Amino acid sequence: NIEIKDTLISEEQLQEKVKELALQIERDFEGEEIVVIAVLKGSFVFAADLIRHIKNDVTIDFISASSYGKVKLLKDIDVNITGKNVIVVEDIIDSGLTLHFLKDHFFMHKPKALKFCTLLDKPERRKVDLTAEYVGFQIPDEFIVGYGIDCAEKYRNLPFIASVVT
Amino acid sequence: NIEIKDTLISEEQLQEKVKELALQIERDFEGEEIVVIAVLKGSFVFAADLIRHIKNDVTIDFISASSYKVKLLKDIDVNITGKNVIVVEDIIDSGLTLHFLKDHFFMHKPKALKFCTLLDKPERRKVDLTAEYVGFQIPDEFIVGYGIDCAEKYRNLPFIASVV
Amino acid sequence: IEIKDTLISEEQLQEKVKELALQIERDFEGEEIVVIAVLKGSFVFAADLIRHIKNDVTIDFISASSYGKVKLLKDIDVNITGKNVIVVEDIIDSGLTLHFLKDHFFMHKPKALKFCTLLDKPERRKVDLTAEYVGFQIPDEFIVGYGIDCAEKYRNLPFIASVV
Amino acid sequence: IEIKDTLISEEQLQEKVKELALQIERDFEGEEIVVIAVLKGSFVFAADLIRHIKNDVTIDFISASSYGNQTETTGKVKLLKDIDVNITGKNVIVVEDIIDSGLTLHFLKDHFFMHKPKALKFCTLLDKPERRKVDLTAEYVGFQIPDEFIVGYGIDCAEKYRNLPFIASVV
Repeated sequence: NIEIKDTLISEEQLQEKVKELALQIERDFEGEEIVVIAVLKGSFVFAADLIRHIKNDVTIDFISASSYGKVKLLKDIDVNITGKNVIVVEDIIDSGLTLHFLKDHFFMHKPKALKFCTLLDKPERRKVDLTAEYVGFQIPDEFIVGYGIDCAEKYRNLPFIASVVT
Repeated sequence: NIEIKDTLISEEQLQEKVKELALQIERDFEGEEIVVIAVLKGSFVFAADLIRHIKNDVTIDFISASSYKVKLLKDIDVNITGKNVIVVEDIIDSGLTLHFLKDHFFMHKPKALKFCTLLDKPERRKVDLTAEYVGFQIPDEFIVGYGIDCAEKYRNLPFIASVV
Repeated sequence: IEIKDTLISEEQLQEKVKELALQIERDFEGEEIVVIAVLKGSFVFAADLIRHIKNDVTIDFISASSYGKVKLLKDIDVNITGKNVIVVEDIIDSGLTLHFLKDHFFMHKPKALKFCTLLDKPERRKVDLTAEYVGFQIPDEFIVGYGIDCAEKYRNLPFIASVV
Repeated sequence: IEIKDTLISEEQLQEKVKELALQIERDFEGEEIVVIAVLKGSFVFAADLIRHIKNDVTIDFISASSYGNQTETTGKVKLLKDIDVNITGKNVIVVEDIIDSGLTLHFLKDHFFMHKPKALKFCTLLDKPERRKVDLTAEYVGFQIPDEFIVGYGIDCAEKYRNLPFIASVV
């Protein structure tokens, strides 16, 4: 069985960091529209919170992919990102394989700018070069859950981020 | 050219009502697992806030559909057979997509299938459909915010507003 | 994976396809038909079958799989409401996936809904589902060819064969 | 919508399909091939072509939809159904009914190249090269047709006429 071990990032710490990241995004794209693309499923909570602190004209869409072995696209975007500022939102980036493929895919739409925003980053686990421009936290725990992130579809409802162990 | 007119439901009114619905849901399914299925795209904010107030074991998934009957764009991945299912929507107006989704999910043989909508425009119905959980019944006007768009705009407002 | 014995020759397939087409043509004389092919295997049979049908035909495709419950991967785009529908399959064994697909389509209120399969294995049924049009009924458990694969291979054989 | 004249008969189509299959066979002698058919209009042509190819063939399908105005000037399309099979390091032939402006297929070409295939070639039943808005030369071509509306052999006019066993012009 899997059980929660420790709280890694509290609800308050998460909201403070989301505010911090929204502010940086607002400054980096001051006076401009932004298109925010959330990578399903785990990033939806972070995205929901993040966009509510971004006051720019924001368009939101979702993308779904699953990798194997390149990467298969399950649900492509509907919105137009050609000539637009795009921020792709993720819960965690570790190997970076899926996101690297999404990056090339979005570049084919010829956006004005394409940046990646991840709540959590594990750069040490990279299998390809993919540097996120916005990173909430760098957390070392092996199995992380909460705030949209699951373990075997469980724990996405926690309002904080926790570690789990066997 | 669309502009915000008035705030219809404030950020605080929304969070008060979200807590109330969550408590209702927790009581209705006390001691049981629940599967929450959010109807994309506009329900994702409501869903994110709602599930954070539900302490039951929760599984979440998403469905995408559109009118042409209703066309299913993205079906669920999770198992709902023998499970308690709550389908979460931003607004129910005609009730058509949701009625179809109801028949669709019933084919999976869930233990229970309930609908939870933040907003309801009951004057807009095209088929009989009553959501078990309804945040607010509202006038039939154009609204935006809290996940809900007007031509892809305004989903980022933390409140619900009317537009003109 | 090696090919063993030819079970149904290219010639036998073509003779049978013509027979089924004639049957369909008389069952829907003077009427339009929507042919829906269940991806992927059935595309070859469907391509051949419709080319022998003189009626005005509309074609579309559906994709669905088991959860191990049938998951809808790709829904239809065309209007079948009030139309004559023939769902085309390569093989019907359990009928599970096609029974689900049958209720799904019925949600669209077609005028008629019939099933047409190249091969039928009624002895493998796990739900009642009778195909109105059936090409062959053979017992061979592992077959490839004419759209049917073994691990994605051999769909291109112009005949149906057993594999070892 | 009325059928004018038969442009290419059932028999003529099958003779060129056979010839294309032979070309493909000699170009990939001794190798596996992955054939990707672009839905929906290419399914008949694909069904016929693969049955004349002796190589180990894997088939899959891709479906894309336009974004509206932009697609007609940039070819940008949304992937509705992506491929399931692996094409990394594989010989890939993308099968189409018609190439006109070539904008959409050029986009799809870039998508496939992202999977790093060993080879990537395009095979179209019909070609209208004088309608190109981007450089895209199909390695395998059935026929050039003088810009009309044509139907049959998987190709529709408002979802109609895909079941004709021949290609015909339509008024």
